[PDB]
Order: sequence, then C-alpha cells, then structure tokens
Amino acid sequence: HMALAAPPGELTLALTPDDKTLDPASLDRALAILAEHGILVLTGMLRTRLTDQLRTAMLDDLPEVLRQQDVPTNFVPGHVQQDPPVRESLLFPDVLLNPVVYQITHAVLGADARNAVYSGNMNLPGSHEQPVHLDEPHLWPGISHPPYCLCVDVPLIDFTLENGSTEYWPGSHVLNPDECYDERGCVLPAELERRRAVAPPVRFPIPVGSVVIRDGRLWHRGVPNLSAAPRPLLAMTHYTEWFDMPPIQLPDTVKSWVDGSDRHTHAHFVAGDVDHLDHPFAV
Amino acid sequence: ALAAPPGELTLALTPDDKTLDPASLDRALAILAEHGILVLTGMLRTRLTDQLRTAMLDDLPEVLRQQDVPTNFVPGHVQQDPPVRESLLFPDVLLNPVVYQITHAVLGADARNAVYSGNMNLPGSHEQPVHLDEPHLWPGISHPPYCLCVDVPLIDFTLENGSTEYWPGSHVLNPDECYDERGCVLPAELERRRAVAPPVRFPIPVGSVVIRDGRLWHRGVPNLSAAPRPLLAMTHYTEWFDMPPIQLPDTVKSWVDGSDRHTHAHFVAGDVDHLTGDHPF
Ligand SMILES: NC[C@H]1O[C@H](O[C@H]2[C@H](O)[C@@H](O)[C@H](N)C[C@@H]2N)[C@H](N)[C@@H](O)[C@@H]1O
Ligand SMILES: NC[C@H]1O[C@H](O[C@H]2[C@H](O)[C@@H](O)[C@H](N)C[C@@H]2N)[C@H](N)[C@@H](O)[C@@H]1O
Ligand SMILES: O=C(O)CNC(=O)C(=O)O
Ligand SMILES: O=C(O)CNC(=O)C(=O)O
Ligand code: NI
Ligand code: NI
Repeated sequence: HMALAAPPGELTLALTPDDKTLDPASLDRALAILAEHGILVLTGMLRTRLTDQLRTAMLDDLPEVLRQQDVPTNFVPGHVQQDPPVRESLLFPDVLLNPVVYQITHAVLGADARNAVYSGNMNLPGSHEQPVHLDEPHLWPGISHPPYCLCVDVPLIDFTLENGSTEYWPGSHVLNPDECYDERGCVLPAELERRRAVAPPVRFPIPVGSVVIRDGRLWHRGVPNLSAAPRPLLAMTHYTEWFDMPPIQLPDTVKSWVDGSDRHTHAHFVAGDVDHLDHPFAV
Repeated sequence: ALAAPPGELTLALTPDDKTLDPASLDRALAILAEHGILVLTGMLRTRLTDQLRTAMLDDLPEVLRQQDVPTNFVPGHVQQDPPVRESLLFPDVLLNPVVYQITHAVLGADARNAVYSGNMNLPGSHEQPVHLDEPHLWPGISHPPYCLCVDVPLIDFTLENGSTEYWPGSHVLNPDECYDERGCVLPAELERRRAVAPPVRFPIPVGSVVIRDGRLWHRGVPNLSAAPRPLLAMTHYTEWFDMPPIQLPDTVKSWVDGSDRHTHAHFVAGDVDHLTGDHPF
C-alpha cells in the first residue's frame, strides 16, 4: 500500500460548509473522479457543531454496544457495526439530506436515487486488518455495468494512518472478472496481486468535516487502529430506486422534513423512539 | 402472421416433462439469449388451464363493474389478477420445475416470482402501442436480463383472438431516447428496428408457457373473436430487483415458502381480495 500525508489532489474537492451546490465545472470533475477512481474526498463540508454531537453520541453509546452478548463485527476483531442514534435531536438535514452529496448521487444514479443506510463503523484500539472486500457486489458475474450505489462515509474524528483511516483501491470499482468475489464480498487473492501491480492501494488522513463518496463496489479494507481512542465513522449508501433494500427505521418526529424532500430516503417512520442498539449490515 | 409457433423459438414438451436434459436446456437458453422469447408447448394439463380459464371468465363481471376499469394503454385490454384461493393455486403454475430450471440458469438460484396477474383481451379491443413491460436499468447501456415474463394462455391463442405480437431480438436494444415514461418504443426506433428484424405473431395452443425477457418489445392486438382471451402472467426477477410482494393466503404458505423455487410473497390470514387489493392488512 501507498501511505500518503494528505488526501491526494486527483481524488479531492475542497469545499466550505457554505457551498450548497457545485458549479458545473466542479460537478464535472466530481463525476470524472467517481467514474475513473471510484472514490471522491470532499473536504470542509460539515460544521464541527454537527460532527462534535455525532462523535459524542456514538462514543457515549459504545459501552452499551460492547456490553451485548454478541457484538456485531465486520470480518475481524475491532471493526464494530454501530448505528448512530436516530433521536430527532441528532438527525441533521446537512448529514441525511446533504445538498452537495445528493447533487452528485442524482447525477450518477438518477433523481430517484435514495439513501437506504444510516449506520456506522466503530474501529476499536487494537483492531485487526480486514480482508479486502466490496460492500455491495456487481449485479452479474463477468459483466461491466455502471454504478447502482454510492457509499457516503462521514468521519467523526480526524482519520490518520495511526487510528485506522480506510485503505482504498482506486479504479477497482469496474473490475468484475469471473470467480473474483466470495459470498462475503472478499476479493480473491490472485486478483488482489494482479491489481496491486497496476494500481496499488492508498491510505491517507481525512480531516473531520470531510465526506467520502465512493462506488459501493470499490475494493477497500478496515485496518488496525493503533491509537488509544475508538475511530467512529457514520455511513450512508445511496442506491438506484430499483435496488431492493430494507428501509431505515426513523422516528415520525422527522417525517415532516425527510418524507417531503426531493432527496429521497427509503425510510419507515415509527411512533416514538427506534432502538438503534444482531445487525443486518455486519459481515 | 404464421400458422404455428416458429421452430426457432419453440420447444415441444408434455406435462410429464419435469426437467430438460442439458442439450434441451442449452437450446432454450440460446433462444432466450438471441430472440428474447421462448415458446414451450404442451407444458400444462388442460385440468389446470380449464379451472383458471373458468375462474377468470367468472370474475370478469366484478372487474367490468368497477368505476374505472384497469386498462393497458387502449380499450379492451383489461388488467385482471387470477384468484389466489388455495383451490386455484397450482404448484405446476406458480412453481413450474421447467420454468424455474430456465429462470435459475438465466437469473440465478435466488431469482423469485413477484407477479401473479393477468390480461383479459375483450372482443373488439384496440391495438396497443409497442412497449416493454420492464425497462432497462440505465439509459443507453447494454446489460444482461434481470427479469423473465412467464405468460400462460388460458385458451388457444389465434391470429383472430389476439395472440400477442413479439419483436424478436428487441430485448437487447437500449439506445438513448428509445422509451417514453410508459415503456412505449419511440416511433423512429420502431421503424429502424422493423427494417432489420420485423415482428411476428403466431397461434399458441393452450397448455403452452411463453418465457420472454421482460424488456422484449411486444403489443396486445385486437381480439376479433366472440370470446374474451384470458392470459395469466408471472414475472421472475433477480433477488436484488425491488418489487412489492404477491399477497397469498397462509393456507399455501406450507408449499410456497418451503420451495427452492422462490416467490416474493406476503402470507395473509384468511382470503385475499385479488381484484381490488382492498383486504384490511
Ligand atoms: N459502507 C456502508 C456499510 O457497507 C457494508 O454493509 C453493507 C453490506 O455489505 C451489504 O451486504 C448490505 N446489503 C448493506 C450493508 N450496508 C459494511 N459491511 C458495513 O459495515 C458498512 O457500514
Ligand atoms: N407481463 C406481465 C405484466 O407486465 C406489465 O405489468 C408490469 C409493469 O409494466 C411494470 O412497470 C411493473 N414494474 C410490473 C408490472 N407487472 C403489464 N402492464 C401487465 O398487464 C402484465 O400482466
Ligand atoms: O470502518 C472502516 O474503516 C472500514 N470498514 C469496512 O469496510 C467494513 O467494516 O465493511
Ligand atoms: O395481452 C397481450 O397480448 C399483451 N398485453 C400487454 O403486453 C400489456 O398489457 O402489457
Ligand atoms: Ni467495507
Ligand atoms: Ni405488455
């Protein structure tokens, strides 16, 4: 792997939280980066007011998560599946219904594209190396097809090479040779080494306030958090209208602003509070 | 306009044929890949097709009595679901082993039926526009099948009584600006294709099953006979294509839910209203 000191210029668009919309040139560069590299880093998108509250809420919940009988874990120890709270006080339009994110996902997936994931990845101190995998598979084996899902990753602290910044395989989102992927979405080692010689993977720091948009088929892995603090990531995934997904459970206290929107959510609205803490998204 | 299903699209079976030998299966898949439509004659016993025909003709008054009659594009092409009473749900229709052999090979072992509907073509019906029933998943992109329509004629289909018009090889066409919001083929693309590969209509004997790519161009045509022409329709989809479930009574849950021939089904206590969809839960 290549270990960098900052998000690479070729993958990165610098914004402020005042940027409500990408100008045509910025939008074209964003789509060109997603098409070629399968991953786009957008710095300076979210106010620290929002990331502070989500960070606090997830670190506060983590004891109750680790106290459960069977801790939902992705592939290897230390990579915990943890939903952020879905209390009305912690559901922010600028996170769920971000105008820049939906401008990008509308242009790639269509105006009918919808968020169907409001989850998270808590990377614990002493975590192991995940196998390289994709989060969502190609729809047929041996076939080239365009994207149908875009993962939207929101770091809730500064990500470093020390504390488990995700490893990404740029351009891997279009690879779909026969016999490449097992039932867990893990990449066959023979294909890993072939690809490594043409386009090796990258790990880079990502400052909090950033949003990472990537093809859901991009090869990546969680890596060891060698720090003394848990590394929280909030995770969302936009899908085409026609991809079967269970709905996100949300309280009907947010139905007024979620259900109205031209930024679609596959949501089921519940009277009272949802129990956000046996997870369907843990592999 | 032919006298019988063309040999190039057709496999002749008996109702005893539980499973195709590898060579027959390969020919079936080669026909679906190239032409997008496969006619399987002699698949269903007249015992089963008689009961479904009777049940649908008996229900048609309740359909025609509604304030707005659900109609496909033009007059005479009525949408009518067959009954989902336990006495009229047949494994050899819902869970046909030959159909699922073919749909498993094209769509995967996780492919599932998500449609149990029908098309009642009335005497004096109009010409439908050429359309597809299920669209391509992206505009301007070539991709493999994700759904297979399974059409079961409930009487002999003839050129006179509205045997469906099919456009062989049309299932792979997805150029930009080809399809309107109703899945109708834009006229300029219709005529371009007509010059390369014109459509076909042929009689189909009752007992037959037609399997076609859900993207195949086709149209309902006038029924110029004295009797309504009932068709029972099912559609197999990949596991990952979002569809509402078929409402079924839990009296069939034992044999439907067990099966390695998947159905996207919701099982209900008591009877389903198949015409209005207007049962309480
Ligand atoms: N990037 C978002 C999430 O992606 C993966 O989960 C997928 C999971 O891999 C899929 O099989 C499932 N259909 C959806 C689920 N969201 C990962 N396994 C999750 O840990 C991660 O939070
Ligand atoms: N071939 C099966 C059926 O195909 C069409 O209906 C489709 C319809 O065209 C699709 O948009 C929808 N997603 C499913 C629905 N079953 C037709 N409109 C129906 O009349 C017919 O019974
Ligand atoms: O959380 C991370 O950095 C990476 N995690 C995953 O890719 C996962 O758990 O599927
Ligand atoms: O019933 C027929 O012959 C054809 N009908 C249709 O294709 C339809 O209504 O979608
Ligand atoms: Ni992952
Ligand atoms: Ni049709």
